[PDB]
Amino acid sequence: SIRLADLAQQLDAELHGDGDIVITGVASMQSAQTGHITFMVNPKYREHLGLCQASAVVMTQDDLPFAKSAALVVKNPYLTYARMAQILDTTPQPAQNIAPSAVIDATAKLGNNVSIGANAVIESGVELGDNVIIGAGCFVGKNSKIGAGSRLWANVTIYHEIQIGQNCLIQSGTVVGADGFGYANDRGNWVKIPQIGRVIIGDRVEIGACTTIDRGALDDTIIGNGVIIDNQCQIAHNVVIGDNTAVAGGVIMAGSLKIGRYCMIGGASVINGHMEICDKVTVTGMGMVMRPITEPGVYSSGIPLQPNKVWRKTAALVMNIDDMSKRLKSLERKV
Amino acid sequence: GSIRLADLAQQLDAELHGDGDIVITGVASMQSAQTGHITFMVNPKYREHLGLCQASAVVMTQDDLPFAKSAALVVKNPYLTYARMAQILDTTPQPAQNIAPSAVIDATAKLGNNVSIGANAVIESGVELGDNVIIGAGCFVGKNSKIGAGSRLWANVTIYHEIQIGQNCLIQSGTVVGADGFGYANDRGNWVKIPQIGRVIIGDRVEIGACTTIDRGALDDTIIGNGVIIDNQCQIAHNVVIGDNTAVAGGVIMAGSLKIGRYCMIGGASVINGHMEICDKVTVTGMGMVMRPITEPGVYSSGIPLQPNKVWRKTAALVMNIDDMSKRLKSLERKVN
Amino acid sequence: GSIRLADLAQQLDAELHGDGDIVITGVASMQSAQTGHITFMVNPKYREHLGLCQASAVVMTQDDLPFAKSAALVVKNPYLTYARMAQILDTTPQPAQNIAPSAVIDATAKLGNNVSIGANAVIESGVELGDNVIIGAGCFVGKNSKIGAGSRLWANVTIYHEIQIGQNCLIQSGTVVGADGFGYANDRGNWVKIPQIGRVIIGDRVEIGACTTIDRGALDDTIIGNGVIIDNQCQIAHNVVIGDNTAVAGGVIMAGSLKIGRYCMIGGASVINGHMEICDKVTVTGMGMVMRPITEPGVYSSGIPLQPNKVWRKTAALVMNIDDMSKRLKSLERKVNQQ
Ligand SMILES: CCc1ccc(CNC(=O)CN2C(=O)[C@H]3CCCCN3c3ccc(C(=O)N4CCCC4)cc32)cc1
Ligand SMILES: CC1(C)CC(=O)c2c(nc3nn(-c4ccccc4)c(O)c3c2-c2cccs2)C1
Ligand SMILES: CC1(C)CC(=O)c2c(nc3nn(-c4ccccc4)c(O)c3c2-c2cccs2)C1
Ligand SMILES: [Mg+2]
Ligand SMILES: [Mg+2]
Repeated sequence: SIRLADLAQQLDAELHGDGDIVITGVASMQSAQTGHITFMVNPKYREHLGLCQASAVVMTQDDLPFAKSAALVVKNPYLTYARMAQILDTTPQPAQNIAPSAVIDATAKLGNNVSIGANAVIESGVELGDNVIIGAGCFVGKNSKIGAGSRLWANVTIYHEIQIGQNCLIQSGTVVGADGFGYANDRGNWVKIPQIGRVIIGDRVEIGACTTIDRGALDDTIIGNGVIIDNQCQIAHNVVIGDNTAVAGGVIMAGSLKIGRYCMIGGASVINGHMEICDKVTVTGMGMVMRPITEPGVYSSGIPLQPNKVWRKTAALVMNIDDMSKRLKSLERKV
Repeated sequence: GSIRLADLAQQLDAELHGDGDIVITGVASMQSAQTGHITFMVNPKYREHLGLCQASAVVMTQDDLPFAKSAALVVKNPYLTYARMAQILDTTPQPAQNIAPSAVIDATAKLGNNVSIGANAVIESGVELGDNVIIGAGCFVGKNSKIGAGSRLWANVTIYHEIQIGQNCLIQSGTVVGADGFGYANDRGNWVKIPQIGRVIIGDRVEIGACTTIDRGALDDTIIGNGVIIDNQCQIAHNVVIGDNTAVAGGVIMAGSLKIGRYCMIGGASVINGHMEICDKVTVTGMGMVMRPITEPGVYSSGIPLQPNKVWRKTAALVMNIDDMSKRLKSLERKVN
Repeated sequence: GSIRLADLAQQLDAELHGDGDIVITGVASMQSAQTGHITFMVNPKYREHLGLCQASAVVMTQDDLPFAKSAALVVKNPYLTYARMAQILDTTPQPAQNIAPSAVIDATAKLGNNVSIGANAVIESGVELGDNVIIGAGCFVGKNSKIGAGSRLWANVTIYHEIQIGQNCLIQSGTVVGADGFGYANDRGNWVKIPQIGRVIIGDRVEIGACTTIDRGALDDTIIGNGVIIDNQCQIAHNVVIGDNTAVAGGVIMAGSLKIGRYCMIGGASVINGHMEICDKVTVTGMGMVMRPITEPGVYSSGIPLQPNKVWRKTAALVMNIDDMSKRLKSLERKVNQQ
């Protein structure tokens, strides 16, 4: 709980209203009650701010006339919302102190104020930086290193020789460092190629739940600083992802793809390997990426939904489009 | 547990034709059935095949009965009766029995009657587990979460904090409920985390497959209606709402703030955009590319299916250049007219 | 782990050119290799670059040998020799060693010789673990399941009940074998669960990646043949049958009751519908949308690739209206036919 004046100061916002108001938490505009701070970005909500029951509303200067409550004026309400939600965050920590049921190899090196949850398993040679938090049921494999401030939720699996930077966050069920999909072929028989590269994860990386990031075959899979990766993603061996790139849920990336900085990969896209995508590329959802991308911009693929009766005709005509093409050429020749 | 055929027929509301004293030990497919097994016939083309089935009894319709070569249970709906008798004769174990000494249970957790918790499961402060709840081995249930009576988690399920799960739910292994939604503000190209302080509310009789992820809401909640069934490896983003009785097949990806109505059917591997609505009674066939809201009930589809690679090469190239084909068509129309 | 180059050459059946007494300590890429490392060359474009490689030895072909600037192992197939030498020099640790005191093992479980069970793993009643089986930390192995000799599970793998796994398999973390198939009946508008009482049978030498799910069958079994390799995030539905030596790349979804033959290659993110068969020696390229049976071997493909968004918008609009284009083409043909 925090006085509105003090909150406004920490957000570098201009206060319009009683600075003595006590703010206890953040809420959506439709759910906000007395004690809550909320925000608005869409001008459509201006007309009904009189129905919002928040104690304060983060808004722009052009919104201030429509205010029906204390208001904090800022240039970017959504970014200010991110910041105030962090000040008023209620999320608990994955663990506190070291649980007696945790199994920690005696050669593990632990920094100051490391927390390890119940039944977590820490292997030999592991290094955990200051303030690292390991959730219940996690596994951290041999000689892996987790930088200061990084946090793993429950039931995360980190394999051996993995490097994670500072202030990272990994959600439950994620697996970092499994074998890449590497095999030779000896007369129809698959021959396993041991995958003895690593994963290097930079600083301030956030990884979602049930995402898999494979280790490299010889050299490393590399995740840049500030990257965010959603749930159910697959990052194959020797993929390199540049700083501040965002990957939405269910994206599948094949081996040895290189993605630049500040990219945005829409959910359920499929990115083929041994190719590069330059900085500042957006791929919209379900994008089928087969070729390198060398110019920044927005790229898309796929034929959208239709009523089933219509789709049947659309698909049949497309599958026979070579015959249409030939008939068009014949007609041009005749005319 | 074995049961007399007459007693089984009674519990199934079926007309017994044959020896009610036969002892049934389990359910089997028609081709696999042996003595002591009960099976079922849904396809009347197998009528001439019943003499090759070695089951002790067969569920069938009244029209099938003249063709029987075994004791028969006559019902209106053999498939539904099979579902029911397989529940009566189910061999599936429970995820746990009693409370394992290796489980780690906070002193403030509130356990109802007849709760079972498997080895090395971890139960946080404030958790409430209703009567007859079963938590499998290695699960994690986070702070203040509530799981209603009769619900069951298989092994290695993760439930985060402040999650509400209804009665008689079933969650398969590897599933994660309540992780942070994909919420970040952009500050000059750097991502700023938005804490996700909403929850997940799961209704009654919900079934969730393995390695599915259901994220908590940003402020308000992600909501799963009653009777919903969700298959393996689906992604349900923050603040998605799924209406009662909707079925979501395997591998479906949903973006944030999608609302799906009641009684929908979402085919496997579909991809659904966020911040929009799908009305009641919508079916999307598999691999559907759902970009826009769906405002009318019925069946919807997308995608260009497989061809021989040599053929696909031409199809893909021609579609990619379809604007040029369109212009050539227009030009030829003008030249002819 | 270190080995004399001469001894390594013998084990690889390679012709040594250079000092057999060199001590090799590991494998590395050409770019990263240092003293004590062995590397390999598959692309003759790097011949002019070998003076920059600081490996102690390089695996190459006879045609490469005049370009060597180091000890060389000459072979017919550098890529396969690389696979074999990486196994000889593998640094990958085991998922576990010995039986962890924190493991929870039912009294009726049967263990063979030299079994290792990692910390906090849970082994149910009736489970059978063969000789040299390794179960990683945090695994669950359900009632009456059987894991054959030499098979290994990494950490946090879940095996349900009545599952059978053969010899020398390897399963990566987060994978779930034997969950309920997606089976339900309909009672006047309510879903009714169909208990899934079939099993999963996994053959010998199967490798399964991470966070893959393989559901048990409804009555009869889900079957994975010998030598099959399956990547991460795959979904194998109830009653799927996969034939020997087939490869399934990452993120593939297979619907119920699909049968896939032998020596198939299923590209990443493909979607294969059910109640149908794919014959032997079929390749489906990435993101393939498989709606019909495949009865002839060969390569099959689907999907319209990426374009710039403004171009895509026009492509998509024209395709969605292709029925009107077809009607206009037929009308024009009639006019040109003088009808
Ligand atoms: C890195 C984050 C990010 C990358 C790219 C974009 C570009 N915007 C889109 O691609 C919008 N979009 C669609 O048009 C259609 C395409 C056909 C399939 C269904 N559908 C989509 C499915 C999932 C997502 C998705 O993952 N999102 C949307 C909210 C945030 C994540 C988006 C979409 C936006 C955001
Ligand atoms: C719920 C039910 C008892 C009935 C049902 O309708 C259904 C079922 N199983 C499915 N598997 N797949 C699937 C899975 C993987 C890849 C491709 C497809 C579907 O699309 C499925 C559907 C649906 C069809 C159309 C909309 S939902 C079982
Ligand atoms: C099994 C093998 C040793 C050889 C192989 O054939 C193969 C391999 N790795 C792959 N990754 N992806 C992939 C992954 C993610 C997104 C898109 C594509 C494929 O499609 C892959 C394929 C195949 C190509 C065509 C059919 S299978 C390695
Ligand atoms: Mg997918
Ligand atoms: Mg323990």
